[PDB]
Amino acid sequence: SMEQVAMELRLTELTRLLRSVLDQLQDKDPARIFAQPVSLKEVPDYLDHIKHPMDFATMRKRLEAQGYKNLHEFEEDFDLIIDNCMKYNARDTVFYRAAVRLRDQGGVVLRQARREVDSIG
Repeated sequence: SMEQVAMELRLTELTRLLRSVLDQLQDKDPARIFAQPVSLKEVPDYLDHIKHPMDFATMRKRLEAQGYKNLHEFEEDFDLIIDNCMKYNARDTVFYRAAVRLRDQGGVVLRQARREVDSIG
């Protein structure tokens, strides 16, 4: 149907806007702390602690399969990156501190992304 095509074009355009958002958020992690999944070879107990692991590479895989239907779903995954780190790592660690700084800086990007998603529809 033409309606299905129109919906697919909206998804494609959302995916374009989320790729730009994802790039901007990942620039706020210059140490690349959140770039890849936590390795279960290197942290073998991780899944006893963290039930839903997340990282920027995993988000990018979902994104490129057009797997985020709305900004809420994308934000859920971003929040998992931050929140998982703040639980696993103590306050006095470079990891925890990196997550706080990513959260704070990312808030700005996400605030305007929300306005753009609503505005363009």
